[PDB]
Amino acid sequence: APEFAFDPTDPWTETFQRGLEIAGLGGKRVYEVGIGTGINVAFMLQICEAALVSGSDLDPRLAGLAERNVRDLAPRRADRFHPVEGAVSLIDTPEARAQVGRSDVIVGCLPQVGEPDDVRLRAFRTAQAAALAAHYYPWAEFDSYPFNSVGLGLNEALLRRTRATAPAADVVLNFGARVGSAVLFELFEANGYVPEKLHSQIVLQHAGTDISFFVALENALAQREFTCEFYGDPEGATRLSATEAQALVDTDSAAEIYHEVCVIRGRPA
Amino acid sequence: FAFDPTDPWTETFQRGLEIAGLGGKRVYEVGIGTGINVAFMLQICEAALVSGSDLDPRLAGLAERNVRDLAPRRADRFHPVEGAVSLIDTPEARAQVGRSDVIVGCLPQVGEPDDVRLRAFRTAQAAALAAGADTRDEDHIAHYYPWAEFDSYPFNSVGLGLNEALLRRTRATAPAADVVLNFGARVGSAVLFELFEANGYVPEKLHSQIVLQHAGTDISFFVALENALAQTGLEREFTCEFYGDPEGATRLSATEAQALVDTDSAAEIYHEVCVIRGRPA
Amino acid sequence: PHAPEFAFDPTDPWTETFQRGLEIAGLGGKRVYEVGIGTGINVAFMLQICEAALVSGSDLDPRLAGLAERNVRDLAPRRADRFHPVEGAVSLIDTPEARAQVGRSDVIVGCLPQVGEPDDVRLRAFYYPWAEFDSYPFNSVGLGLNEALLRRTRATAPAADVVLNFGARVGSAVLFELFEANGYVPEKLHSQIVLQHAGTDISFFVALENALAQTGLEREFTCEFYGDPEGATRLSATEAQALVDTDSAAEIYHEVCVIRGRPAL
Ligand SMILES: C[S@@+](CC[C@H](N)C(=O)[O-])C[C@H]1O[C@@H](n2cnc3c(N)ncnc32)[C@H](O)[C@@H]1O
Ligand SMILES: C[S@@+](CC[C@H](N)C(=O)[O-])C[C@H]1O[C@@H](n2cnc3c(N)ncnc32)[C@H](O)[C@@H]1O
Ligand SMILES: C[S@@+](CC[C@H](N)C(=O)[O-])C[C@H]1O[C@@H](n2cnc3c(N)ncnc32)[C@H](O)[C@@H]1O
Repeated sequence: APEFAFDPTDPWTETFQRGLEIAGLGGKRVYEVGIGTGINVAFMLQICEAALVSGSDLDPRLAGLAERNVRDLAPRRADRFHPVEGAVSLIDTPEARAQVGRSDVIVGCLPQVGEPDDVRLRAFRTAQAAALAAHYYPWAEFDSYPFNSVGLGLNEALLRRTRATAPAADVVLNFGARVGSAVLFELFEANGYVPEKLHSQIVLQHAGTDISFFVALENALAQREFTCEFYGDPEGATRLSATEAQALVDTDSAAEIYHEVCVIRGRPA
Repeated sequence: FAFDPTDPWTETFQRGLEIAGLGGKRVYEVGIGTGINVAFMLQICEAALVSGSDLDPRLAGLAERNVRDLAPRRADRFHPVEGAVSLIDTPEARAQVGRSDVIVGCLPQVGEPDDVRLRAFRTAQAAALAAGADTRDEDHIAHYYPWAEFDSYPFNSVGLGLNEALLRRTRATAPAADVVLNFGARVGSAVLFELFEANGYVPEKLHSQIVLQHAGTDISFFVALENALAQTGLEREFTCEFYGDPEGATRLSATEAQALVDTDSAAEIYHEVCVIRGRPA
Repeated sequence: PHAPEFAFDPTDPWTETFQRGLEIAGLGGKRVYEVGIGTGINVAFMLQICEAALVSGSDLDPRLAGLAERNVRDLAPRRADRFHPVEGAVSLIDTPEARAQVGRSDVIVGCLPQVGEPDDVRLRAFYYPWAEFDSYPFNSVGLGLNEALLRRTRATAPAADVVLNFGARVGSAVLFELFEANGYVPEKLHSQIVLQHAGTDISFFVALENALAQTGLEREFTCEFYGDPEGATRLSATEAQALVDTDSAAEIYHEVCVIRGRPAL
């Protein structure tokens, strides 16, 4: 796969697309939870050579626009994109579940604590500008889930559904990794899946990003000590806890703070 | 057959069961009590077979007599499981649940009517009197009705730990069976649906009714839900579903609801009760 | 068929309880996997006393599989050929090798870390993964690591029994719910009253008694301690701390018990 194809403006999407390539979707039927404006669908179809891509989104206008972008960005593969229409939260319509049940791989880069602070505004404008062009939501809470203790409730809710509807399907998801890979792997093991980390990158966190959640979390987990994972350099050589990274920023407003993003595949037994 | 407008929670449950499509099915009810729902499911719903159990060991025998009177024709077709059965936690109960197409229940939950235990007490001793026994006041279950072991459940945070506990058991023991449960909906329909989705079931709301909550009902539990933080310690949006009118047109938060009763202690406050069927994939 | 009293561990009442439950479990002729093999004594016990057909297992520390192998060979030479440990640093069963073995096992067994374990077990002299299991619903009673194992055993070996050793200060209703919440029908195979080491911290259990329910909201809950060794006189966790306060050397007891979780099935 060539370098040009991975999103060059958003490291999270880039991390997610380099992992989808490594996942090996060629000839498979894939389902994307949260297609948005379909750029990832175009990528999976044109670059990963997926046989069939379906998907849905919470906002029901996006399916229309995803199709449009796919026709424009992957015209020779566009006929293989069959979105599920409607306002679909996770996979919660009969239509969505039917297609999920027929999928080999379910993929998603889903809301989570630690996501870029501007991702919602971005997503919203993105819609509009395409929704002709040529406010919700509402991004739910999923507070009941055990792994919402580390900000991953929505991702756990999806795994509960995937296991039930498509028990033999892989599930490939993108994650901020400040809580560490043991926690990330536990999310999958708790829910019937063997995790494999397909890919990871050190990414720059936007200036002014609030990391108070991660500082509080690592205070709560000490008894060996648990520490959140941040980095002081883009090579990820200088390690920092949430507390040290916040301390750095308290001093120098312009301090560069880095963290990992990584794609993990869950595979059932 | 009258519905008894005195007990809207039960009326909602039974209307839901009628809609669940139990005809020719084999049903297990968790918490049979004196068997009124059993008789309803046999006589009105036309279930092929009904079984069930109760935490109070004295109720299966009493329920057995009672359905005989209530539904003399099809009073067999009812085979209760004996003993003090919590949820379905005996080998006889599990064996019957494994053979059932549908498990139904109107189970203890935060937000249940405050007079629910007194009503069950009175219903049992009424039943024992119709059966011809002049008994002592031994128609009340004592400690057990435990809550502690259900406290760890994710959905215990919204008062439904016991219901989630049941879903863990029904999925394992009868992976193909529907589970049809009655709920007070003060915590919201979306939360009630997540209870099923989180545990392997696709929920469908069979029936719902707006019901008036008793004047002295404390609702600070639901107010606290609206002020609590997420598990993350970050602020959370959470709005409970109350209403101001018996048609359910005026919506009210728990905070809003508690304001009115602070203003006018006599104010009427309503909420939804709904029957939700969980269906496995 | 004499009771093999000689064979049970005389040194550790927790291990003694485990082994007594393991003989009651009926492992004869079966394929058994032990999480946390340690030195291998339990394996030797299961081979030589329980007549397991085959035994495998793993430990978090990769230098212990070899040591276990050594002691199984020295303690059960004529059965040690039935021991096939999984090498490597294996947390729970989280390698492909471990997983393949578990999937072929009739029974998974373990005496796993948990809040309330003796303070000295940690020391070796021969946890540590822990934070990742903080989110489990039963970590509220200090059993999150055990809950994590039950999530894996159900998925990897949905037909296998799981036999686990437990301190029962939180009481048997809670211990049984850990299994019922996770797809297993529990059965208490064996239990004993043990003496907790003078000076053991039970702040955790006192906190459980003074806690508002998750709701929450009132919660009436009492831990199970004992004042004697026959478990005749009951004590709450608060009452037990109170005594340790009155006496530095007050003797405090609690139950240890072995529970088998059987899928249903
Ligand atoms: C902006 S992305 C999530 C952020 C993530 N950190 C990232 O960079 O990819 C959100 C997309 O997923 C969709 N989405 C959000 N919540 C969803 C849900 N619960 N179910 C399905 N789609 C959802 C949104 O409509 C939007 O198209
Ligand atoms: C307690 S009521 C609840 C009724 C429901 N809230 C309503 O308002 O209509 C239902 C029956 O369940 C029984 N019950 C209570 N706890 C139980 C448990 N853990 N397992 C089984 N049955 C139980 C009670 O004896 C009673 O007979
Ligand atoms: C802490 S000791 C057992 C504590 C237990 N409560 C007791 O009283 O015996 C755990 C044994 O299992 C192993 N072990 C500890 N944590 C483990 C883990 N996360 N996965 C697999 N084995 C583990 C250790 O090497 C040790 O051999």
